[PDB]
Amino acid sequence: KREAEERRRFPLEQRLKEHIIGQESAIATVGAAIRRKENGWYDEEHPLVFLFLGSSGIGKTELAKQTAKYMHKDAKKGFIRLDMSEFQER
Amino acid sequence: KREAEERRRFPLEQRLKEHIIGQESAIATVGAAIRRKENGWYDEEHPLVFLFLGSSGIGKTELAKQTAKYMHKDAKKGFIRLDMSEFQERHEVAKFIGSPPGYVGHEEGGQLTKKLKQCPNAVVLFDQVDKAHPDVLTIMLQLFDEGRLTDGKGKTIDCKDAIFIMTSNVASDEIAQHALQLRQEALEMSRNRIAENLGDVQISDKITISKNFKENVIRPILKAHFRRDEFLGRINEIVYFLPFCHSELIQLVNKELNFWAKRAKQRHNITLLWDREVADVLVDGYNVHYGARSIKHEVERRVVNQLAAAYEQDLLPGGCTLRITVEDSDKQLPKLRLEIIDKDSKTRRLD
Amino acid sequence: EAEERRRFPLEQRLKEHIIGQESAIATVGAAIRRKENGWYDEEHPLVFLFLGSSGIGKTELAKQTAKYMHKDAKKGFIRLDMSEFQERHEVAKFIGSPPGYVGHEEGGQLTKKLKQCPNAVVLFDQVDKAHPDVLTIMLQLFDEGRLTDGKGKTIDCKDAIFIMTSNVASDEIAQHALQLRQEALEMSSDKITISKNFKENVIRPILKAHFRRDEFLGRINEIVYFLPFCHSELIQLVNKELNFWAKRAKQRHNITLLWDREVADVLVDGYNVHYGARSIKHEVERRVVNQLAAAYEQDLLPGGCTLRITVEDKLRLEIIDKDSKTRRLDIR
Amino acid sequence: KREAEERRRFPLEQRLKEHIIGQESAIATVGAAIRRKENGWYDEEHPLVFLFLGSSGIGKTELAKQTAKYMHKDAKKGFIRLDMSEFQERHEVAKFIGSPPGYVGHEEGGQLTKKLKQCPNAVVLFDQVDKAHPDVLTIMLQLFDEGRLTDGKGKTIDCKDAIFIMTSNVASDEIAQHALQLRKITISKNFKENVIRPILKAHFRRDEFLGRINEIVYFLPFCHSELIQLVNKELNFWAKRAKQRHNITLLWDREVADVLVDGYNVHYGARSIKHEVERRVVNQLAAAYEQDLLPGGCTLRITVEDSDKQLLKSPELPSPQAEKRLPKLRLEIIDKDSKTRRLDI
Ligand SMILES: Nc1ncnc2c1ncn2[C@@H]1O[C@H](COP(=O)(O)OP(=O)(O)OP(=O)(O)O)[C@@H](O)[C@H]1O
Ligand SMILES: Nc1ncnc2c1ncn2[C@@H]1O[C@H](COP(=O)(O)OP(=O)(O)OP(=O)(O)O)[C@@H](O)[C@H]1O
Ligand SMILES: Nc1ncnc2c1ncn2[C@@H]1O[C@H](COP(=O)(O)OP(=O)(O)OP(=O)(O)O)[C@@H](O)[C@H]1O
Ligand SMILES: [Mg+2]
Ligand SMILES: [Mg+2]
Ligand SMILES: [Mg+2]
Repeated sequence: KREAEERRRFPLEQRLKEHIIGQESAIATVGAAIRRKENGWYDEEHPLVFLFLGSSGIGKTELAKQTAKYMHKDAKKGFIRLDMSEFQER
Repeated sequence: KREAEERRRFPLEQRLKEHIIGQESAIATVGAAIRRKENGWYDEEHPLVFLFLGSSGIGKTELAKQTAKYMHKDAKKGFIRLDMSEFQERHEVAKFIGSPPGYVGHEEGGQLTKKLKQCPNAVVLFDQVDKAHPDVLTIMLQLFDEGRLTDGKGKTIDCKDAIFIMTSNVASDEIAQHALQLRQEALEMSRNRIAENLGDVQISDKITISKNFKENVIRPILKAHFRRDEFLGRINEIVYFLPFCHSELIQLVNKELNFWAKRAKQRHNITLLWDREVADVLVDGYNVHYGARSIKHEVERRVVNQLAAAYEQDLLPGGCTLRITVEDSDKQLPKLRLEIIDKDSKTRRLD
Repeated sequence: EAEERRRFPLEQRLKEHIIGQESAIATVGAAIRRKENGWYDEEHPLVFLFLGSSGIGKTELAKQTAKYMHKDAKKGFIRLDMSEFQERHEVAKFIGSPPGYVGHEEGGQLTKKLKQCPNAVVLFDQVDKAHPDVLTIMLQLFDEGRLTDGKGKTIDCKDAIFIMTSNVASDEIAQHALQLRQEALEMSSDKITISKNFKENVIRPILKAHFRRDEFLGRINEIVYFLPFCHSELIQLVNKELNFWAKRAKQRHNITLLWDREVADVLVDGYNVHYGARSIKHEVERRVVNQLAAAYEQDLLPGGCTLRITVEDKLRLEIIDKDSKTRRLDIR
Repeated sequence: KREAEERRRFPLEQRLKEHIIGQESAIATVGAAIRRKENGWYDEEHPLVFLFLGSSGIGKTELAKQTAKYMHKDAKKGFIRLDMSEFQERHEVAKFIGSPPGYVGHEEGGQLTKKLKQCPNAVVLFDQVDKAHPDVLTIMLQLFDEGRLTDGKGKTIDCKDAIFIMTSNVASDEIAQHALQLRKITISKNFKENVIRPILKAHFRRDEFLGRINEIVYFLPFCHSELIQLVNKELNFWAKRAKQRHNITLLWDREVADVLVDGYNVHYGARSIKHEVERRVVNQLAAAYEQDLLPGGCTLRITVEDSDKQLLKSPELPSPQAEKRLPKLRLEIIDKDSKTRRLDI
């Protein structure tokens, strides 16, 4: 019951702005969609599917890592990273 | 007898229509085939098999799911969902049937074999059947033709009265393009008939694909993709899924907003209302290359983010009434705003 | 004897000897209290299935329970390890050999142990590792408490208590507790509760994918879950291990040991989520006690002295004299 | 003459219905075969064979025990129970016959041989016959070839007047959903022919063994009204135990029976409903006595906690991360002033 009050105290838009500066539209979009998920006002029958198009080394992996760190205390188990460059063949 | 009276009263076609919208020819074809099977005289020597052709957003898999909801009360047991996406190689056919003697997993058997062994009358759905390897369709040949499947242990399973549904998405661009061309030609003809004062004939809203199109362009595309004419020959019904109309788009957005309002009323007891310009704006956020999924992921970026972002500010009490309106500053161009209506018909804007 | 059980309920003894698991201890205590009141069905023994991760305390809970019911564990505690019973023929270690064969006169091991004490608590430890056929052997032992030996003899154990510890559905409940670690700790008494529909909608597919028999799971009376350790439970575990070592030192050579509130944080920092209480146990055993043994060989610890564990501004052992002067110990 | 008079007065089906409920087709079938036995109009050269099939906790082995109790007053002497679970290997067949003359323990003989020598008319229950090796049952039909088994010492035993009941759990699934799809409700003959027969012939691997069986008996899982009747019978049993041990009278509502039938699993059988009765009613029912909150002669009623009633009356679909709380049964001492006194420990 205290989780909504904690997020009212420190929203993830401020946490992500502290971690990553710039691209506040991306921060606002991911924060709004995550807020819909974690509030419960979200269709559970489909997962939350983000696509990020960016330049090389702009902080997208850092953004997803900080999102997973905010969502889960353990980022070793609560976060999965996969490199699609290795998976060329079927 | 009582099941016959239930079928005569409420067929599956009304269940499909109240569950999913549009697709009247598709619902007619599938319900007709179920009508032939359930009437107690269908040929048990061959099972019913369907191939669905349509674009990305149109619910072919949703239609199959509601068909299996009709056919069996247990969706988890009587309905076997099976994705063809992970059957991308020839050795993936092992997962279809099992393993030969002397190999690992031979004692476990195969997945579709034992799942058809548990119930023979199952609705078996193959999602993305065009995206599997053709040598996996090769084993689907003798499954569809006579209803017999051979296990890895020598067991033969009769799926003789089963129903097989395949969902594929090849030739979707050509189907959508020709449907758009037919609809614009019919709209030009109907507008010319309106301007020439012909309104005494009931212009029914049903535009159908000819047999000549079905043989001339769709058939060589299917023959080039599936590369076996016997696989297309075993399929009993080929069912097409036409792209959504404008009134179908309106019906879809009201169905989704009614789902949201029903969820709010049965979870937090909040009533919400929409206007005609709001619905027109929500139809305007549609992508032609997709379908209902485009609406299903733009409503939350247009509407439900403003509902959820208002919800941590404690601005939505119990039993309150909300109305969504097009923005008066953005009526010229395009955003939506919540507006809580009090008992004295006064309106409050949510910041 | 109601006065003795009112003086010492088993929940007090269990919390005295094992920490955490406020729901599992209460569940086994309620079942044992139902046995103690004399209103259990006398035809059916008690069967428990423990679901918990590594190093949580299931085997220790069974050992402490059987220490309560029977004073001697050599007679009243029968523990069989299912790590032997990986094959189909290992069944013949329960019952005797068929007549005319090798070891037929040796008899059944479980029948002999149940004949020595029919009231004895039986622990089927690590029933994950058993063959599925051994499960069907002890099917009748859970159904009626009656087992037939190889000589035609038949033993009755209707009054006995059957405990099984398992590892099969240990991940998922932990994952469930993961959201509870983000809910019950953020609910701030406060408790960690496993939902009632979980045991029938998700756990039963793992139990059916592993044990494969409906009758085996139907014969088990109670399914007892074990939850992963929280932060305060890890604090209490660190203080319990340090108090065990301090009590051992005071019993052995009268050596007083002190740790502040700040010391336990760097010991909780040495913890694996995949491991359990044994990780904290041997981390305490390695980081602290090795310096104590090295000082005890070097005659640097006379009896009656007071020692303090201090975090570096390493866990340094500092002698505290009566004049409040810290003295570092130089260990070679 | 007295036996025919008591068979006319109290046939065994009424005693069965007093002891076990439901399964009236199975009760009628086994009872009719026993009526064929007890009037003397039965062929002695083929002793009566029952093959009981059902799910777990559906009513098989307790029915076999009640048949043993009806025929034999001394069940420990005149009723032989063999668990086919131990006979998972071929060499466990040596348990049946005893040793050859000289090998380790030879004069002991088979346990079946001695137990049928002591009573040739004893009812014999091979229970969980599906747990046995396929080799073992290929000995077993010789015990139905002429009703004779030969010991290693040559001590042949004649058991013409025996009743051979084998319980199993083969092919119980589609039998259970076939009984579910029909909601007297009995199994059809077509389902007995084209479903369970090839599975039985393939599992036993010797179809002459299926030739040896006189009657295949099919059990069906529980409907709602008989599940409530199980709740009433179990609370009657526990209240009767409280009367003959401490003089405690219990009262339970129809909402109480609805709550206890809400906690039921189909696959686990009546053992699941028995465990949830024991974990909820008996638990606080004895926790009150641990504090001596129930004096002798007191009268109690069972109520439900008020929170979960409004959840039960509204059947809404829950989320996979939702937590469903069980309705909690509370004890109330019902006073003579038409007043209730709750118990909170
Ligand atoms: N006509 C419709 N009426 C109602 N809902 C629909 C309709 N079309 C699509 N939907 C919704 O959008 C979803 C899209 O369909 P679904 O994901 O089941 O399969 P599909 O679109 O046939 O698949 P694919 O990606 O292979 O083309 C449905 O689950 C449903 O919620
Ligand atoms: N809750 C606990 N409180 C205190 N000490 C504990 C607790 N759990 C475990 N320990 C300690 O750690 C040891 C490890 O436990 P034990 O050997 O009984 O197996 P377990 O935790 O049940 O796991 P496994 O399934 O691997 O047997 C115990 O002997 C005990 O010393
Ligand atoms: N006819 C019945 N109706 C309801 N419950 C029953 C019935 N017979 C038995 N039970 C319950 O099920 C338990 C098991 O019964 P029993 O040992 O005779 O075997 P079963 O139910 O026929 O099947 P299984 O051998 O597969 O366990 C009994 O202890 C009793 O609680
Ligand atoms: Mg789909
Ligand atoms: Mg332990
Ligand atoms: Mg049985």
